[PDB]
Amino acid sequence: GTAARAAAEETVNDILQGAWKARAIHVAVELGVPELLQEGPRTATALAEATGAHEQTLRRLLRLLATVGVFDDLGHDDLFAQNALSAVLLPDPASPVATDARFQAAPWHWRAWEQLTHSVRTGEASFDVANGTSFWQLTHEDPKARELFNRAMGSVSLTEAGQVAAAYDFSGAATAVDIGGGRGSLMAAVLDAFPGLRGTLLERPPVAEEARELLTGRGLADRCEILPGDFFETIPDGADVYLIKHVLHDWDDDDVVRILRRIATAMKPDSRLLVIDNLIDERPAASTLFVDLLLLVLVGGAERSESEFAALLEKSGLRVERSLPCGAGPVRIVEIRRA
Amino acid sequence: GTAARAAAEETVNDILQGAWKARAIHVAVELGVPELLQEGPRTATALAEATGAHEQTLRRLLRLLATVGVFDDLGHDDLFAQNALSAVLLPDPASPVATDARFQAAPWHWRAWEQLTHSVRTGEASFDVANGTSFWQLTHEDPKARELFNRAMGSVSLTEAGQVAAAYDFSGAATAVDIGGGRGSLMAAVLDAFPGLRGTLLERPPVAEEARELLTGRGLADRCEILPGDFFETIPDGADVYLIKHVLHDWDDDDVVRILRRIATAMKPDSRLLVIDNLIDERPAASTLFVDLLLLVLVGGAERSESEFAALLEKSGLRVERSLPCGAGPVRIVEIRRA
Amino acid sequence: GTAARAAAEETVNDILQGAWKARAIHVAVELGVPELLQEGPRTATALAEATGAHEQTLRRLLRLLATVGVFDDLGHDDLFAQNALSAVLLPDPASPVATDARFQAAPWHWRAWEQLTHSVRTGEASFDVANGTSFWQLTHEDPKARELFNRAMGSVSLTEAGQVAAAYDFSGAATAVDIGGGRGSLMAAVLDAFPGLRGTLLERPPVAEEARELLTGRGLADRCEILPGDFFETIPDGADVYLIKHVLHDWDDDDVVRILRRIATAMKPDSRLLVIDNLIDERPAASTLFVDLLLLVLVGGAERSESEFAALLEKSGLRVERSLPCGAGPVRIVEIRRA
Amino acid sequence: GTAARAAAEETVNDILQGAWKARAIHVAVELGVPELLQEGPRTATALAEATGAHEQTLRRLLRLLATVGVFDDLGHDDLFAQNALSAVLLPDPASPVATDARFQAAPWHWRAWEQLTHSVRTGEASFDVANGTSFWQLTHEDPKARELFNRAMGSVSLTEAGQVAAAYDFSGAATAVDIGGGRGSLMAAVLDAFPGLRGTLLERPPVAEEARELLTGRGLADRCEILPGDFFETIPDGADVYLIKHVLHDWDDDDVVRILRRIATAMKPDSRLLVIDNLIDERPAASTLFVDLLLLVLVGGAERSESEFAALLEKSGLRVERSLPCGAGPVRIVEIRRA
Ligand SMILES: Nc1ncnc2c1ncn2[C@@H]1O[C@H](CSCC[C@H](N)C(=O)O)[C@@H](O)[C@H]1O
Ligand SMILES: Nc1ncnc2c1ncn2[C@@H]1O[C@H](CSCC[C@H](N)C(=O)O)[C@@H](O)[C@H]1O
Ligand SMILES: Nc1ncnc2c1ncn2[C@@H]1O[C@H](CSCC[C@H](N)C(=O)O)[C@@H](O)[C@H]1O
Ligand SMILES: Nc1ncnc2c1ncn2[C@@H]1O[C@H](CSCC[C@H](N)C(=O)O)[C@@H](O)[C@H]1O
Ligand SMILES: [Ca+2]
Ligand SMILES: [Ca+2]
Ligand SMILES: [Ca+2]
Ligand SMILES: [Ca+2]
Repeated sequence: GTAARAAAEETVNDILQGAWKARAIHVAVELGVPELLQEGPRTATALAEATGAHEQTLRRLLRLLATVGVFDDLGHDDLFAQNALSAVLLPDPASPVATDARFQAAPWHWRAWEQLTHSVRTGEASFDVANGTSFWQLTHEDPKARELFNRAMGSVSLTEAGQVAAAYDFSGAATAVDIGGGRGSLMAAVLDAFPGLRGTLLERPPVAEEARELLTGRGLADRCEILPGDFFETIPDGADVYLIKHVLHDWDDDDVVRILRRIATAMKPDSRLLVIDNLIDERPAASTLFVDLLLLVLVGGAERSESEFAALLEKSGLRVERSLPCGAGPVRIVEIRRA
Repeated sequence: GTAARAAAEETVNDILQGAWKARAIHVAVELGVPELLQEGPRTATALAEATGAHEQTLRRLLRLLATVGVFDDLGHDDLFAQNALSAVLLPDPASPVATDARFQAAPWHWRAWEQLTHSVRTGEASFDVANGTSFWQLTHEDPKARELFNRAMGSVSLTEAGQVAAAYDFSGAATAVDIGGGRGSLMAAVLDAFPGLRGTLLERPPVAEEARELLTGRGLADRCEILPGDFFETIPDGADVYLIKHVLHDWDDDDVVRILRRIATAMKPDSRLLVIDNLIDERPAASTLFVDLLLLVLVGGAERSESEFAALLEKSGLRVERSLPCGAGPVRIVEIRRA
Repeated sequence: GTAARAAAEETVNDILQGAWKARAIHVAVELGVPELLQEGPRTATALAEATGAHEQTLRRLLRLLATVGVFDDLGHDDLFAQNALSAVLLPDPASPVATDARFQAAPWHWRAWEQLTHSVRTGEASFDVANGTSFWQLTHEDPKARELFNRAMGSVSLTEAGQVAAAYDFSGAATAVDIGGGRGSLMAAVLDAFPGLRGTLLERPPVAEEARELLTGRGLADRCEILPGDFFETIPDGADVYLIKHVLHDWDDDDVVRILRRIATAMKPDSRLLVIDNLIDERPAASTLFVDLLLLVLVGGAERSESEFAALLEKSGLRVERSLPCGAGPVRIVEIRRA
Repeated sequence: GTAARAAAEETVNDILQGAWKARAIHVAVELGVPELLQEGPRTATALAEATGAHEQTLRRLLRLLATVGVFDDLGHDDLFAQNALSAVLLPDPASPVATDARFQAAPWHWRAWEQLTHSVRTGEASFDVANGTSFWQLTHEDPKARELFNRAMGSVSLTEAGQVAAAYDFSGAATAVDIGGGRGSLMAAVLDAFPGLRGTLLERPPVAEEARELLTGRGLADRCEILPGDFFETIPDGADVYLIKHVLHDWDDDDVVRILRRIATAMKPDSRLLVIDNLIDERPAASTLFVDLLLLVLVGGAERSESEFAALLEKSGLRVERSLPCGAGPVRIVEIRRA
């Protein structure tokens, strides 16, 4: 009765305090604490001097983090040490969690969440009202913002890329086009896995240059054309396979139909389109739904079920051939042809 | 091996997503969803209309919350129901979690956390740099912020008031003064329990009048004077007992000493001071340390151990006599005499 | 005859070119190439940009290393990949070979070998002639040089430490002294394994502070005295056990006797000295003789046999009681008493 | 995996110790050990006295060298003996390996390698940075250095001279000019095989005189003019055939173009230029690339493919007429005419 109510109150309070737990991690990565603990334990004093932090306050922060499992408090000599949890925060372009922590550390990321109520009232991004500009405009104009986002997306993509290349038989295709392909890890993985294939990566001009760097340094520049462009205006015509991964979930129904219709126009009767995205099924995991809420906040996007995609595909002159599993999580490969 | 790293990564990712879980609760309380579920389940459609939310977006929010245990998703007819965790969020001035959730929903609250890095770099409140005004100034100028705060503090105080009145033998005291006594629940509980006692409450003018309401409404108006204003001016000489609850932890060391020295000069030789606040001991709970960090963010304050308070008292002409338990959290009553 | 001579000439020419093969590895490791290849093959161009190398020249270097089995030259698209031998060079504080390669990369290390002829003509170290200063003096003044030495030594001494602690029973000793104990890895392992024991670490002042940091971090600061000093002047008096590991092989016969004689006079009749070092016989492995030659080059030292040590100990008024195995290597423990 | 990693580590360590193995050979030839073992086995004691070495240390060196196959350690009575590998180290102006070993023994040769990293960072020779002077300048000013170099070059040249003379038809020519012809073995071999031919040898002054001695001794003094000169300045014009062997690989692209323009200017329209050098083709031998790296370290040069030479020749008004094999190895004769 009373004890049950008190337990519920404590459970909910832990949820509220969870916001501060996350922010403490953001500050630890922003300051570079985990990187400073790779060669044994260090004192709060020493960590404060190296990071430019206020000593007493960094000590409070580190005590708190250790209390919730991040870093170990050695309990003597003012020492703190790396542990299993703090270790996953080490900067690494291949780590989703490490890149995401640094992405989320940005004030404009946190501020979009400040205005979550706006998104819940509109179905639109809160990013604009919070930050005075859109997520796409910020990442277009601001190289630091672009870098934080592209790293966080890029780490996720590196993992998925190998999975896609292993889950779909591209052996029949001579040409592939990756629409909004980010830094190009998906195209790189598929090209590596299918030596006869050639590709084109289409991206926003600044991002396209980053993809050029990744693809060139991996020895793939002579097999992949880089196309700076806008997928609302341009889709290269007549390729065997088109790929679009974690793009459509950024866009509302109208904008998805715009994209799909332009893709449909570019497709040959024998062409295939692979929509590669998070699919909502009957019992989505909490994590899948958290990412759905992030899409809402940043760009007014949303995850969709296969039937929701199928409806939009129909309005675009396309139809689902089949859907294939792709590694762990909600990601699926939806193979699509012209109707 | 790599199975351990995977678990470490999921654990940290859950921490990051916890910020969003907190914000979803903030939005649910801002919109007033819990109070609409008191007469049986309701559809997301009806809840959205009642609250001014976008139907599909509120549905997403509620779906997410239910997957993490807050509200029940019935799984048919768009229905959601109250559950043990959501019931905790019902508007009720006696509920610490409900009032705190609604306080945290305010954009200036979340925005203080946006600039946590500033606090870690400086030892000073991030609230001021985030919001362009101090917490105290904001609660002076904006009656909505004032109300959110006074409710959040008043709910906690309601629980504490009876515990204090029962832990400390006030018999033999003729006069008591509560310094910054909020809405007066502490003063009310002590007066109830000790009919001989006459009281004086000091507070900023707006909440002083709120205290007058509470005390009057409880038939104690004749036994307690209300002195609105800065307590530095209003602190009466010659009272038998002075009380100060959840005030000193709002202030840095030097400001605490300023307050203590001011109280000392007002105390008769046989008077007692009760500092009632959260004490850090050798085994502080995570939730205790989270509140310490919140104090830094909002007002530049901090929680202290007994010996830390003892050092400040000894800069102020005061001495610890006894330290009494109060409830089952970190609250203690520190009984103090003039040196 | 003609063919056999040609084969002999090729074998010797391969030996000569082997010097350049070594240096090429030194440069690859100094530049950090192997680290850059952990995520798959990359172009010489991209590797050059990332390392600050001249593109054409790094390509030459990698192409050459690949022809002798270090890294793989993919033979297309300017790509190079990690292979079994290059992976050995990854920066790992636990790797003897990787840390040694970085140590040998130093110009002052290579320069000592420049004057090998001097050592063969005189029996003295070539390091001093070539570098204009001794190895000890350089590592005392140059913290960057000392750090390279530290990492190379540490990679092994950390494993040796646990081995000694498990191989000799210190259960009966109250006090131990590690003479020239490095950063204190040995002392730490022994103190961990023998809770009743107290220690003293004697080291050159700069190193003593390094040991302080290590032992403090291991929670042993209360159980081990740090003594900055010079073992040619000072040996702490009256300890139960003295340890001297990989020190004596740094010194010529007359210096060994000087050290041993100060140890003898500090010893109680029941004290024991443990000399822990490579004990050779009259037909060692090539690698062991290579290390003996390095001792000559760097510090004018040499590996010795038990008999040679015994001879020197007897000259110092010390007596070998017996010797013991530890580490399944050339490394043994010689247990010694006052004669 | 466990065994494989240890195998790799040992292999890499062996590569590292290979530098010391090479230096040990350098010392043995510098001291003149091999020439003392041609009349039977000798003790280290006798070898040390004969060579001015420290007895104990030479014994260390010889025992080490024998364990890796150079000299035989008889394993009794302190005796050592010549073996197949040490025999090729005997002083012989006609032996490439013996003369190269003694050239490499020089401290300034080894020191160029000390600064390999500089070359890899800049594309420039490390010799100058390491030795405070250029290779050409040192060999101009230091008669000992000049002799070591000229002997090492001259032994290789003796082996090649007969090959060139027998691989190209000099019948139609009346005059020949060897540009940077070293000690004249090439010119000598060509004059021998072609009685009607008259030669001019262009070399640095000190070198020119050594050429004079060789050609005089061969009875060709009246058939070959000796021309002290600088091929950046002076090329005798009007000769039928110009020869340039192992010179162009000493120079960078711009400097090769300078030399080529000089030669082009000097050639008659029906003249031929023979560039005789190591050619890089598909899948070059390791030893070929080792020499390429040595060129960089010593003089800032490089080995080239025929296509690379063709590019430079084209920039210089010259054209490849045909390429001919020359002996066994990477050496080829590139026959060239005016464009
Ligand atoms: N109008 C437009 N034209 C082309 N690309 C666009 C675009 N608007 C957004 N994008 C790109 O859409 C991408 C969505 S993030 C997904 C990136 C990549 N396919 C991956 O899976 O990792 C971003 O890289 C962004 O640059
Ligand atoms: N200068 C000042 N004079 C009077 N009151 C002040 C003050 N500065 C802050 N306060 C009051 O200090 C309080 C801190 S919150 C604690 C309130 C109350 N003692 C309780 O335990 O519930 C606020 O109500 C605020 O109004
Ligand atoms: N005169 C002197 N007095 C004290 N220590 C000295 C010294 N000269 C050299 N040393 C120390 O002798 C050590 C040799 S290396 C061996 C270190 C350690 N015992 C281990 O086994 O890893 C170095 O740490 C160096 O600092
Ligand atoms: N500026 C210059 N003028 C003339 N000769 C030069 C020169 N710079 C270097 N050399 C010569 O170029 C030669 C390169 S070594 C090759 C020598 C000879 N052709 C052979 O094959 O054996 C050296 O003998 C050196 O003396
Ligand atoms: Ca070979
Ligand atoms: Ca290719
Ligand atoms: Ca000596
Ligand atoms: Ca042996």
